[PDB]
Amino acid sequence: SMRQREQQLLEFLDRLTSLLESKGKVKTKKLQSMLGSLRPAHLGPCSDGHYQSASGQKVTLELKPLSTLQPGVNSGAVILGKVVFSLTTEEKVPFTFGLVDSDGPCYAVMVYNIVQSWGVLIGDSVAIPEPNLRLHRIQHKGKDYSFSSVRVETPLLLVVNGKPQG
Ligand SMILES: [Cl-]
Repeated sequence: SMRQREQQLLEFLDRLTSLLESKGKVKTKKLQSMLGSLRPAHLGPCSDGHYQSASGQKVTLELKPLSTLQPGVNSGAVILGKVVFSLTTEEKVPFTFGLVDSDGPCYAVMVYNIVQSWGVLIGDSVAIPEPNLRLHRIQHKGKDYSFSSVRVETPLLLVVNGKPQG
């Protein structure tokens, strides 16, 4: 049997893994036009060369594909993608969305600590400085999930359509 918290969490992972595989059921033509609309300018101030690192220092960031992210904190990198779906759990944590930055696979992004109003729309550009990639391998209650997520500490770190969120 399952209790309520675990049941809705497994439901969420079911939906998330399905949405990642279908890229939010967004049609190929729409995906290509979304991807075509990505601009270097959408990095916003991450581009600047005077981006203030979370550990204190002023560092320069390099745009890299999602597919090249390594587990853990990807120091000195930034990623830039298009939103193809969003969802959350019954507990409204985390705020989760899928990004594509290429013709290859979609990546989940999980955003924590949303205090004020926040969200993103399908078709938005999102830049994530120094992304923290987690490689989930979950086996629980006869279910099995294997997917990556980028853990975002606060929305304030993100750049959306080239506008810093903080
Ligand atoms: Cl949502």
